[PDB]
Amino acid sequence: KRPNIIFMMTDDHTTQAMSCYGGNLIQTPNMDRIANEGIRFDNCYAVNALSGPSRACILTGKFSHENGFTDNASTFNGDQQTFPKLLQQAGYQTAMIGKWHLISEPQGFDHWSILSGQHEQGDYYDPDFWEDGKHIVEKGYATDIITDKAINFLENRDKNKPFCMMYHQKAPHRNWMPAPRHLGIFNNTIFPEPANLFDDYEGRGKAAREQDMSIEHTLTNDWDLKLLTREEMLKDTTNRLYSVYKRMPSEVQDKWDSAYAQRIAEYRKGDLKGKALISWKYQQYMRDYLATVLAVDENIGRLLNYLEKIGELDNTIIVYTSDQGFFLGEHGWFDKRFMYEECQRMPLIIRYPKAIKAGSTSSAISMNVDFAPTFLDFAGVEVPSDIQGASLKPVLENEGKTPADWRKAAYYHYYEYPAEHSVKRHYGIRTQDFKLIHFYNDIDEWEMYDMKADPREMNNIFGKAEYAKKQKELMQLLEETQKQYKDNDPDEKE
Ligand SMILES: O=S(=O)(O)N[C@@H]1[C@@H](O)[C@H](O)[C@@H](COS(=O)(=O)O)O[C@@H]1O
Ligand SMILES: [Ca+2]
Repeated sequence: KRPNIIFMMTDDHTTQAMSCYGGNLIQTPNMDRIANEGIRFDNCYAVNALSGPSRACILTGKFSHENGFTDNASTFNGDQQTFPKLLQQAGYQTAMIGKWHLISEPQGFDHWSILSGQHEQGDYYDPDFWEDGKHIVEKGYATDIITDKAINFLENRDKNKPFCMMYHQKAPHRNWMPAPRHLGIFNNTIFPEPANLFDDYEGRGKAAREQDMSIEHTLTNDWDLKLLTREEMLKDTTNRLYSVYKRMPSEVQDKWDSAYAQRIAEYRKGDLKGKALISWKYQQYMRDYLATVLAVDENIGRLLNYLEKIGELDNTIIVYTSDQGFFLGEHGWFDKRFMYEECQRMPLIIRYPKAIKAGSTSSAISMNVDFAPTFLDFAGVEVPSDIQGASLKPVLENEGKTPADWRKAAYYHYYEYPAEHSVKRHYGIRTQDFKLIHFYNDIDEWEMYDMKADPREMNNIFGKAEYAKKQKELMQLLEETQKQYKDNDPDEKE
């Protein structure tokens, strides 16, 4: 009678690249099936928009200052409480397959197979895995391999125990190497630009101006844009693009070279400069990012079809999300980290027909700390008091409606600075209609956005007289929220 769980999570996917979220860029039919047969959350947020921290928050139901894992230079204390351990005590068989990114050996999993290359980022081709204590190499393409490993786990499971499987893809993380069948697929496709692709940061503070995550300056010609021929790579085999290209089979290298020849010729013509060059880089980025997404959605389909074939689709809570969202050129950026909406907001779609009316939507403000208590609640396990999120069951079971007692803000705290991409440390709250942010290291600057009037977050209204009352109310809610979640020294002074 207890439901199975499959928790499907990508790395750096985002709502703009999902058709169920009204995106124009790509159709995602299998993700959309989950939404159309289930519920779509419009206001689910990561509490620290970085991979390792998000994964730690998901396992523990706790904010980063409680779970210990504040940045991608942390090691997860595996002795702490996590939902898979609790499910395993309750009689579930548990599995972890794909991107782990928590460094310590997984605990609470009957079976685990985790990407070990690139310091646990994984490789796209011929990925290394650490699997139940041993190193292996899997031939092929990661997005497909991870799905085959998931199916193999399910085929070989103890069919007298319910299962909980965490299925964690590498795609679509940088540097966006598509599957062989998708190489070159968007070479003749032009994607619409966001209206703020050329953002000059008027109306923002120092943090937006001082980042290093731009289309214009940060994307590299080799690793990101793929602008080397085979001949060029073979002359310098220490090249980082070559380090990942060389993992592809010969026939895939041939297809890659054919797929990128046009792009290389366009770059070598030497006529692209300034805004035109930024626009061209944007197209190349989107073509690679979106081509990489295609295999993710195909593989979700394979899992949905497998579950249906074995008669377990309706008896399984099916979740799809991404560790955080991602900038697809908005504000001129790629990457995450900021509390801005594109990357703070996680996709969250859930199918479970017993509980969830098909085609439901929710605006209930939800966080990645809510996943753990939701799974424990549906598994009939008492939710321990130290979990900081809340079960989503009351939302799920009432067509997505927001309970009267539901929280009024999502809380956010990002720590990783100085570091890659140079995003200042900050914390804040997102209410239904507003956002309040404090950047506190190595600047001291507040920002505030009216999300209904300014959904693209272009106009910092902090300190503007007409918002004085609202600003005070948001300050007060921020302080209450910090106290509630025990973030007692949020500026890290003591
Ligand atoms: O040149 S790369 O090495 O590709 N650079 C990427 C960054 O662009 C990315 O922000 C981090 C963290 O990403 S996370 O999703 O793991 O948090 O991972 C790598 O270091
Ligand atoms: Ca990520």
